[PDB]
Amino acid sequence: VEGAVKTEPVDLFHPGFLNSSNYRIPALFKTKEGTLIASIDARRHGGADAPNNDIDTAVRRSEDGGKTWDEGQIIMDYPDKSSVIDTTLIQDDETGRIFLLVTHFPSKYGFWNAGLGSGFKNIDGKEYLCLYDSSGKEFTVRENVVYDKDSNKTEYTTNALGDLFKNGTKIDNINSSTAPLKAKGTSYINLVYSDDDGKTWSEPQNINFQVKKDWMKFLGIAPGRGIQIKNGEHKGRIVVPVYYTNEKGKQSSAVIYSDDSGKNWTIGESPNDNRKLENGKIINSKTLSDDAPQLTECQVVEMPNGQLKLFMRNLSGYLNIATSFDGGATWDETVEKDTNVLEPYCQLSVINYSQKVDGKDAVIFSNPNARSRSNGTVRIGLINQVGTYENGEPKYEFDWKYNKLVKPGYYAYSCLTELSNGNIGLLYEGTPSEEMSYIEMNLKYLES
Ligand SMILES: [Ca+2]
Ligand SMILES: [Ca+2]
Repeated sequence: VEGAVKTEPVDLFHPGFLNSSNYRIPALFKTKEGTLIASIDARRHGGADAPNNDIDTAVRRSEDGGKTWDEGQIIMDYPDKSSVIDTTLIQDDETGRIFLLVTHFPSKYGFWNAGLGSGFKNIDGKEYLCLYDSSGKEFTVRENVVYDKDSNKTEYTTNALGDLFKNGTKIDNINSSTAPLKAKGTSYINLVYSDDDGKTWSEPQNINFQVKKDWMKFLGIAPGRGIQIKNGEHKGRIVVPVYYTNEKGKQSSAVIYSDDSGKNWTIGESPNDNRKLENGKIINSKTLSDDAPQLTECQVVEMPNGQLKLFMRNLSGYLNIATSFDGGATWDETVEKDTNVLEPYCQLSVINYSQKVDGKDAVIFSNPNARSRSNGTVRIGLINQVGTYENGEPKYEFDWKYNKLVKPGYYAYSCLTELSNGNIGLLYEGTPSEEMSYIEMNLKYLES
């Protein structure tokens, strides 16, 4: 239609960019200053997941609304097949700080073989990263100084990137396959930040000691974006979707969040905690022993009153949606199955939209609308209150009134953003692990 915009795809990441053969896992975010930040996994040895790769985090920026992009940079790169995978972007609008979080594994580890727990030990009221020698003896890192099990200082120190120094000389890195002292082989959540609109980034902080429980095996970022709550009693809270496995390997979604501008973090309950399944069975994420109720990668949006909605990858074939009345600390016992939205067991993107559509608050959604990773479709969901819960809170559901096919054929992970002009940017996996495509769309197109 006249005035509709759907730009021809640009390969924002592609084989050879930053000398990486492969790319996967898009994240896309517009900063308060109007800059677009795109992050991605630079998968250097193919498209495979950790541990069968060496994966770094790459970032590109656009200062002109996505028309042109910079030359890129690598912002986290560990040695020897230690990988960072699955990025997410969020900003604290009060401080202008941008956050990027990612999952990190030492060499040889990934989802399936992750060890239990955080990899930290409490010594006299502070958590310290553990290191292990060849015989399995346990050491702790205390303000970057390595102590043995009898609390004697050793000759070793570390840095934030895991380099291992003997008397001040680098000898290895605690994430490698050869270091004489190694971190526990498990997942870790890393956090970096930028105070200059994404041009430069801090070195990673390992926040596992705050967010990973002793009974979790894997805990990872659910890739895409987070939110900062705009309304109500938890205004300002930074919310970052995650998912984890228990000791039996079964997956449940949650969010981690910060009320102090990213300094400290907490993990909330999963929607699988005290979940009431369809016919009344009650489950918990710690004890879940069946595949069918699993909840995995997810993205979160906010309702007009501040209520949160967690949209989740799951095994039902359809979108699942959880509701939180308390800023992501806990979820209502009922997970909605929205049979109007196919979910082929793939990551999805959902965002709030800043203007009403047809008189209603709205969200924008992207996923493969099929029983396979194909038929990539962007939707506009209109929020409607459909009643109240027994506790008197509003109950909201979505009217998926506008649904537009944007990518025939292959379509896997994706990430949306609203642009400064009110249009929609989208970065998507239109190939398995090679070209990652960016387009801009307007609502005239999406509603046509
Ligand atoms: Ca690397
Ligand atoms: Ca619950």
